Amino acid sequence: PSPRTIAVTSGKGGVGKSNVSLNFSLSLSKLGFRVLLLDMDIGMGNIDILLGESSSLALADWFSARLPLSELVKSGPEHLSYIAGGTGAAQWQGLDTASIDRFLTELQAVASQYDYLIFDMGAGASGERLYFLKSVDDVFVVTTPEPTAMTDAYAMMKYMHAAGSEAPFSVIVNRAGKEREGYEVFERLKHVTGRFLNKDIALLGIIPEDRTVARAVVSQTPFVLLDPAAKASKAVRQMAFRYAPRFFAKLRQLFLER
Repeated sequence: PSPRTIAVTSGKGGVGKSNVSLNFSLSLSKLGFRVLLLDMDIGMGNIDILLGESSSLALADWFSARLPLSELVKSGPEHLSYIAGGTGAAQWQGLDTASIDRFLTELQAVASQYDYLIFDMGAGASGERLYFLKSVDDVFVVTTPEPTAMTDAYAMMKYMHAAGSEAPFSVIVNRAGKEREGYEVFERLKHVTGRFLNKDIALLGIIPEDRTVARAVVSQTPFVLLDPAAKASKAVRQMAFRYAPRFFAKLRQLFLER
């Protein structure tokens, strides 16, 4: 059995992506779906910190101390499952053909028990990230209305597209401030991807500037949980609501193309 697979990504940092990943994941879980969030980024502790959970086991431990993957699944609120990160580029580069198979086989065994497998990707398309971005069923790219964030979102989509990713691109405009600013960015992005890449892109949703988000992060309770009525919380809940009604093959093939 295979879960639907989503890669959440951005062009460069400073866009609030990981926070958006966790909150979106929780929302989907709140609908009733079995969700597994994998932190594929370089930063140690994020999901756990965001959940008030103490750091312990992480994906990085599968590399260094050869722990099984299944051993690394943790429980979140709302029956969300996750695996924490802290894996570096040097870890992906050193992989054996035998070790990649071990990874994909362990991952497939774990993931078979979930409806959605969500990858919280590190920024950009470099190295192994490209393989994941070209294997998943959906790619969510997170951006802000800030004109430097938008330029990086375009470069990012052009990259993924030029590199042969056939997944649908959906945009999340975070920190809008709105109301129509959220739309103006999207529509602008949409015109230029359509014209120059001949790639059609969807708008997953707009998350308004909201004080609840900073309160949520500093007090380590995810915003949707903390304040389901906040403007940001309603927004993210709507994204999950609107979104919900052969991954390992492509991924294997791409990893072994050398």
